[PDB]
Amino acid sequence: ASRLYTLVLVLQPQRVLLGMKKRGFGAGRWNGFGGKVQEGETIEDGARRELQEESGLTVDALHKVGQIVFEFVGEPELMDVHVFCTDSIQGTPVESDEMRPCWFQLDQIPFKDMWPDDSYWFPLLLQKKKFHGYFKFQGQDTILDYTLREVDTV
Repeated sequence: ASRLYTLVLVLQPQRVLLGMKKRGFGAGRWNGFGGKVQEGETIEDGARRELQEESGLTVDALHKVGQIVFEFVGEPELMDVHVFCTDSIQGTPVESDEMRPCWFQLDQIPFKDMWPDDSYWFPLLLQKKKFHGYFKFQGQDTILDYTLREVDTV
């Protein structure tokens, strides 16, 4: 029914790292770093791998902060997105043809140029909350319906 994805937010006390994707799913929006989990890889190892592949950063310590299921009406496959945070990174963000990382101060997060669900759950991530979410989209711009709940265990 659902396909596993990861999403990693590099969140420091006064700034967050976002990446502008060049092509494919979500091109032209700022987002965290992530993608599909591979065969024989754990969700957390997938999250670490996608952070390096897309940002050039090395993370050791990840922690789980959320699980969000996305439905696109007319598309059979649900996206089961496992969301992680770190403050604890090595390396310099790498701009590549696929991805342009930038730091944002926490009061200048570019919500109008992000997926619209981020306006709902990012405020929970910034206050160190953990959450379970479901968003039903019509195409890439319109949230038809959603649920979002804070939890003590992701």
